[PDB]
Amino acid sequence: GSAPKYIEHFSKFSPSPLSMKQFLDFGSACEKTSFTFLRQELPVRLANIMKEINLLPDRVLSTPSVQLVQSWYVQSLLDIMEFLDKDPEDHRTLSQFTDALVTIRNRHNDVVPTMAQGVLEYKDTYGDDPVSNQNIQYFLDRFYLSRISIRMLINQHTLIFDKHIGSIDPNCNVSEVVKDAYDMAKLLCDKYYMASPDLEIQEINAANSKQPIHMVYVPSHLYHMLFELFKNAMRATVESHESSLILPPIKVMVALGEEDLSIKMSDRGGGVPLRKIERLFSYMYSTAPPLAGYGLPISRLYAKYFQGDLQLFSMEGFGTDAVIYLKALSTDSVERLPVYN
Ligand SMILES: CC(C)c1ccc(COc2ccc(CC(=O)NCCN)cc2Cl)cc1
Ligand SMILES: NC(=O)c1ccc(O)cc1O
Ligand SMILES: [Cl-]
Repeated sequence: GSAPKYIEHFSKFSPSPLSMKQFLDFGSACEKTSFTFLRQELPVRLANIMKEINLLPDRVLSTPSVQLVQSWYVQSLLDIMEFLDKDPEDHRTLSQFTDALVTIRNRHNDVVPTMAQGVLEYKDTYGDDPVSNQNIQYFLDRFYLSRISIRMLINQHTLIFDKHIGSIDPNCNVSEVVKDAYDMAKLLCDKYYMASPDLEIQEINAANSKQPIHMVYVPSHLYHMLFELFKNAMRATVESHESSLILPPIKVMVALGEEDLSIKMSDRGGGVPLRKIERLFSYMYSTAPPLAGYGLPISRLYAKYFQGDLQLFSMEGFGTDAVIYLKALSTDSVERLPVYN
């Protein structure tokens, strides 16, 4: 077959990062334009990461987990090729493309735990030295960020072409998503422990005091990050106080500035020493044989994906602040994509 040839062809192109603006307009031009865009852009994005996978050393590349994921990417690229010559005006072309995208999305559902098995095997077969850790971190941050970007494209297409524009809410109420993610975390926390901390939210709308804070965002991404952070803040608060009786609440501040929309989650879970902070973001050090890959490093990629970030600052003996940084403005919300070279 031609998969290596295709990988070589399409890996010559740079992925084309889109803004919220471009994402919103695609959900007004129409389906024909999304098809002609995606049938070029997905092969570019697939090929770019596949080429990087092929640069891994043979002792990583030859393992079953990487071979299995490499085979998903090959099939998914070939499924998209079928459509390069097809005629956009034929509505049978268009509905078949949507079908093809749903299959591809489903096919890659188990990438995270599959890659996690590759990390476990590497730890036991070659060891867990700091240079191994940086290469795993380098590779998986790029791989998972690439994968987030591909799921975004597919989701926008399949959801729009069967108020919200697919996975985008142009009027996302940040505090509502905070409450949702808290309510779910509380549910799990009450089940596994005899207690759960309460929630306090404070908003700070710098330019428009007391006006509720809204933004253009992908609320499922924001929920994913807030849920992960609530789980950690709840486990820590509960376990650090099981001999205590009082249970400090989790305090969330939502700040809207000129360019940043910032969400701080503060707990009194007794904190972590600075030395152990880097480990919490490490795919390697957080892989082993939360509440009852991994949550923190992947939550940080979701934040990075539209030019944001997620930082942890702890105070050993007191507690931990987690901050999600997002761009306030849809104009500054552009895909961050790993480019091959
Ligand atoms: C996520 C899984 C699949 C996984 C597991 C492990 C790895 C790590 O791969 C390594 C390990 C060590 C080195 C240093 C070195 O000596 N370089 C020589 C390279 N020839 C480079 C790389 Cl790319 C990545 C991804
Ligand atoms: N264990 C911790 O103190 C802790 C870790 C991560 C996080 O997001 C919050 C926390 O309290
Ligand atoms: Cl789209």
